[PDB]
Amino acid sequence: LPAERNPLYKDDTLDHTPLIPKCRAQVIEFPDGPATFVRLKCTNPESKVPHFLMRMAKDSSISATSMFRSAFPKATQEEEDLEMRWIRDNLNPIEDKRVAGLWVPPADALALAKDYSMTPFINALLEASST
Repeated sequence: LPAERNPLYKDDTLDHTPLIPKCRAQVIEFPDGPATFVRLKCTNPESKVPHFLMRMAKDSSISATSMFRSAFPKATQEEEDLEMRWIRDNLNPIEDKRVAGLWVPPADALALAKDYSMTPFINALLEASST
């Protein structure tokens, strides 16, 4: 697992609460029906490259793929697949063929957030309302 992690997650001390509001809800129409997502724009303060972390409204599946691509910006395609396939072999990801990436329940998301030094951003995501 990379350790060149994004400087926005330097301090893991931060109180999660100020980040709750800048989460935004967005509905996307799928063939099986509309689905609600909660996003939180996270910006690399040095490169100023932004990324969303997203959470499905129903059952709170958080995209582990987006967490990873936000935590370690200089990651490689192989660095992704190692930590990705490590989640299939060590965590309980969901199986949703209609979305891209790997999505995990809140237990697995709060774990990876300690791995990634970004739990302040994930409780914010898990605690924001989809109205």
